[PDB]
Order: sequence, then C-alpha cells, then structure tokens
Amino acid sequence: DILIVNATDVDEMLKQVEILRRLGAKQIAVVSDDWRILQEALKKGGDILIVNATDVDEMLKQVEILRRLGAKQIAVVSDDWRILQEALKKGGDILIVNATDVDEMLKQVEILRRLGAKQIAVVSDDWRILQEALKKGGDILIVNATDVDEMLKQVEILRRLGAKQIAVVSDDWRILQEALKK
Repeated sequence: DILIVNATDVDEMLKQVEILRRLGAKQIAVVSDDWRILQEALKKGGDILIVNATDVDEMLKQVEILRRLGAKQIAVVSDDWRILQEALKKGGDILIVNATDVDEMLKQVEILRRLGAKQIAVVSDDWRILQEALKKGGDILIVNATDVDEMLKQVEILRRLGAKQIAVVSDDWRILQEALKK
C-alpha cells in the first residue's frame, strides 16, 4: 500500500523516490529530520511527508511550514504521545505510534482515538505487536524488518489477518520494489 523511504543522505532518497514513482507506486512516504529535505521530496513527487522530530516546538514549526507549502499528507512519528496530540491539534494528517512495549502502545492508541485522531499508524519490527494494534483498531501498520524474506512473510500474515493498509519502511529499494509487487 505504502512504501516509506528512510535514507538520511538527501542524494540517495531523491533517486529512490524517482525509481519507485516510475514503477507505478501510488503512495510514497519519506521520513527525515530536515523539513528542507522533506520539501524537495515533495517537489519530486513524494505523496506523504513524515516529520521525525523530538522537540515539540521544532516539530510544530516544520508541520506548519509543510502545510503552508500545500503538503496534503503530513505524518508525525514520536515515542511521546503528548507530542502526537499537539501535532493533531495543528492538523497533522497521520499519527505514527512508535513504542517498544505492547501495553504502552495500546495505551497511546486509545488516547489518540478518543481525542479525535482519524489516521493512526503503528510501527515496529515485532509483528506480534502489529497484530495487537490491528485488533485494537490502528489504521495503518508499518512493517520494519531487516531482510526481505521476513518482510514478505509479515505482510502476507497481516493481510491474512485482515489488514487493509500496510506500509513497509526500508533503506533498500530492491526491498521496497519487492513489497509493491507483493
């Protein structure tokens, strides 16, 4: 469904973006520390922009900026649910819960739901956690695996369990190209 490019070297990301768009990928996302890097990813045809910041007001600044440029889909990722709430208050389209422990994850999801979050995403390399997030009701599931074999295995299973929007994040366009075909 969604292919997330994560390569800090601005040179390479631009290449990956150009390749995947050529291969008929409808939804492409980019995650970065620099809204400036995010800016050109959009100019080159990046569907989704994922702000990955720590300081709340630094994040608030980048979101507003990216909104001003007319970025339609902006996502925020952080471990602290309070930051995600603040992002939601400012019109963040997608909220990405990134927690290690399952009970902390499920706690943060429900909170954001209640506060009116419409697109909640969950990321983790443990597909045991992703499965529970699906039962709970998380909208988007982001698979983060080291090798392709394990990544395709998780997608199929999650598909089997009824996931409808599955995102895959990697540094390896061959891997992402594999995800799209599947």
